[PDB]
This record gives sequence, C-alpha cells and structure tokens, in this order.
Amino acid sequence: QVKNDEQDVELADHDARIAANTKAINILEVRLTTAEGKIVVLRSDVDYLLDEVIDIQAHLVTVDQRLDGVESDVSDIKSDYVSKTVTESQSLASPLDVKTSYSVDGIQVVGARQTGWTAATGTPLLGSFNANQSYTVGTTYTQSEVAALATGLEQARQRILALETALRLHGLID
Amino acid sequence: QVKNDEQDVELADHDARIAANTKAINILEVRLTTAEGKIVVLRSDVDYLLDEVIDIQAHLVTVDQRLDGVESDVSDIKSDYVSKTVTESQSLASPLDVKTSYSVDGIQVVGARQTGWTAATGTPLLGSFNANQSYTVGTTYTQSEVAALATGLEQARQRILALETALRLHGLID
Amino acid sequence: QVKNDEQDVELADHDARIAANTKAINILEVRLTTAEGKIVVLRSDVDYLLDEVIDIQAHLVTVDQRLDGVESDVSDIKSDYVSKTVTESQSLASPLDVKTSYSVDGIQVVGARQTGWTAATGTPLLGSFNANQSYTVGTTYTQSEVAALATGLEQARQRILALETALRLHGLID
Ligand SMILES: [Ca+2]
Ligand SMILES: [Cl-]
Repeated sequence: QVKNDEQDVELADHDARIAANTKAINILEVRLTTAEGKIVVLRSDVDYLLDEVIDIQAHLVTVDQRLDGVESDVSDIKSDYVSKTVTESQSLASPLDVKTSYSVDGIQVVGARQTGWTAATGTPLLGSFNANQSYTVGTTYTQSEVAALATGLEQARQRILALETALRLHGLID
Repeated sequence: QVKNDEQDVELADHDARIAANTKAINILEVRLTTAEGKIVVLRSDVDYLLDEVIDIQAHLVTVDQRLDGVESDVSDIKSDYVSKTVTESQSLASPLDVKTSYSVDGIQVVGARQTGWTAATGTPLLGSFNANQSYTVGTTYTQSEVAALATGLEQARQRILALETALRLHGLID
Repeated sequence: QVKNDEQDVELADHDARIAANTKAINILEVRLTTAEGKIVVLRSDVDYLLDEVIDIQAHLVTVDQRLDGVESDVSDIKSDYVSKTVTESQSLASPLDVKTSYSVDGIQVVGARQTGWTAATGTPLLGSFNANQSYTVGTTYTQSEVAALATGLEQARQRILALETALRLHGLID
C-alpha cells in the first residue's frame, strides 16, 4: 500500500512536470509564430528593396549615358563655336551673312550693297598705271601732246572701270 | 505481484522521457532566443535600407530634372550658335564687329577704316560710262575734239567721285 | 487493487501526453530550422543591399559633381557664344575668316581677293578733289586751257591711285 502512495506521489510529480513542459511548448510556439510572421514581412521588405535597387542601378546606367552624351555635346560645341572673347583669329568653313553692317575695331567698314549704278562698259585696265606721268603742253598745238592726253584719259577711264568692276564683283555696288 | 514491477518500470520510463523533453525544450529556447535576436538586428538593418532607398530615389528625381535642364539648354545652344565647321552659309540677325580684319579663304579682304581723306565734291556719275570711248586727236586743233576730252575728263572725275562716295558710305575710308 | 487500475488510467494518460509533447517538440524543431534557414538567406540579401547603397550613394555624389561640371560649362558657353538670333550688334575680340563670301541683308557685299592687278605708281591724292570742275575749250588753241586739262587728268589719275591703294591695303584686290 505505501509502496503505492510512493507511486501516487511520483504520478503527481510527473503530471506537474508534463504540464510544465506543455506550457513551455505553447509559449515557444507562439513566440515562433510571431517570429515567423516577422520573417515573412522582412522577406517582403527585402524583396521590395532588391527590386528597388535593381531599378535604381538601371536608372543610374541611364544617368551615366545621359551625362556622357551631354558632356560629349558640350565638348563638341566648345571646340566648334565662335567665341566673342577669344583673341586669336577664328575661321568659318561657311559663308557668312549679317544684318546691316560689318565693323572693324568698333567702326563700320562694310554696309549693304549700294544700288542705282549703271554698269560701266569697256575693257578694264589692270596693268601698269603711272599716276605721276606729267603731260607736256606747249605754247603751240602738237598733235602728239594732246594725243598723250587722250591716251592718258582713256587709261584713267579704263582704270576706273577696273575699280568699279572689282566692287561690283565683290558685291559692294550693283 | 508483477503488479508494481510493471508500473515502476513505466514510471521510470516516463521520468526519463519527461526529462528528455525538458532538455530538448530548453535547447529550443536557446535557438529561438538567438533567432529572435537576429530578427531584431535584421529589422534594424532593413529599416535603415528602406530610408536610404527613399533618400536615393528622391535624389534621382532631382538628377533627372537637372539632366532635363542641361539637355534642353544644350539643345537651344546647338540650334543658335555659329559653327566653325559647318559648310552651309550662316546668317546673323545682328550686325557684326571684329578685331583688325575680315578674311575670305584665309586671305585678308577688309581691314580697318583708312583715314586721312578729304571728301571730294561734285555730282556723282552713276549713269552710263563708256571706258572704251576713243578720243580722236587730229593733226590740227579742233575745238570739238578737245571739247570731247574735257567732257570725258569731267565724266571720269565724276565717276571717280561716285566710287569714292561708295567707299566712304561703306566705311572703307573716312 | 481498487486503486491500481486508477494508476493504469493515469499512466496511459501520461504516456499519451508525453508522446504528444515529444512530437510537438519535433514539429517545433522543424519550424525553427526552417526559420533559421530563412534568416541566413535574409542576412545574405541584406548584406548585399548594405554594400549596394554604399556604392549607389558614392555614385550619386559623382553624378552631382558631373552635373555641376556641365551646368558650369553650359553657363560659360551661353555668355561667350555668337548667336544667330540676337538682333543687337555682336563684337568679336578676334579677327575673322570665312569661306567664299560676306553678305549683308542676304546679299553678298564681299568676296575673295581679286588678283591680277599691277599696283599703280605715283603720289596718291587724298586732298581736295572737285569733280564738277568745268574745263573751258575755245575756238583756237590756248595753252592754259589744255594745261588745265592736263592738270585735271593728272589729278584724276592720282585720285584713282589713292582709291586703288585703299582697296589694296584692305585686301579687296592684290
Ligand atoms: Ca500500484
Ligand atoms: Cl513532457
């Protein structure tokens, strides 16, 4: 009989210990369930971040491409453009047209083509021209002396023609 | 009899099993504690990352605006600037002033305005001018022939005046 | 003997409950192992992301610097460049060379230097020049009248020289 109370005592002990284990298991289960939930949310956030960074890194590739493009175009303009402050002569590969005038050193040297001219006719003299030729004129009429005047006048008129033709070919006059 | 031999054996069995469960439960507690702690640190890191990515994406929005701005400015300059390498004629909506000279095909055509001129007086001859007019000069004096020289000289001088007037009006001479 | 069956009942209950806890522990172990595994993968992902944002933020500093660079260069070009659409006069600090021609208001005023000229010689007349000077020519030969004609011709020729010299110094003719 009292061998049996000793069995009753241990059964009660086991019962308390089993109940304690059950309670401990339940506490662990809930903690784990809570932890599992947080892992899912962490996974959701991290998957979001991974997708974001992929998008960010792709965007940065585009940004680098756009920067390279604009740096290249700026570089091209820098080497190709006519500057207002550069002192060394600048050359265009094209003709040039402007409004109303061309100036040198703040002073107009060339304006619009001047019209109203009738073009002179004849053969232009581009050859030797002696402007200091003195023409002898005697007390008496000498055909050769007046003929020298005639020759000299014709030379002058053909030189005028040469000058006029030069301006017309340039476009300074009509 | 064999009554209690069998119950004590099972009680000993239960005791060992309860203790085994207890030791296994405790091991789970340690592992779970470590895992819970790692979850806290991960959440801290992910929260940090979430803020970084928000900041980065805001920065990238600004970058795109700035890229838009500079690309637009470059585009406007591109269409508005005078190029040194384009072969087709370029036109300014303004007059132009340069230092010391204008050249065509690498050769100076126009320089600074030349001073020191006294303006000629008279009526410029813009009409017909025959540079090949020949002036007959005979063996003997003929009024009409010498008068033809006078007329031709007056014409020539008035044509010179017309040219000089053109140059002064352009600004090539003062 | 009335009492021992009651122990049989409780022992059976304990056996079932202990077995339930043992299995429950095993189930928790599996869940915990799964969670621990996911935590490791999460850590690898987060560690990757932590390094990524460091690289991205360094990149963004570089981007802002590059944006600063082009914005600065665009700004410099904008103030320095010759514009095709501005209406008010533009000035170059340099000489200018162009291809084939200069035009004003859509019409060519200056072309290439014209060659083939031999320089006229003499003393250029830059002084007073009266183009309306009339030369009297009488019925009979008069030296003073023809001498005045000679004087007028020399003046005309020397004025031509002055004009030609002006054109040559500009570079409009060789
Ligand atoms: Ca018993
Ligand atoms: Cl148990």
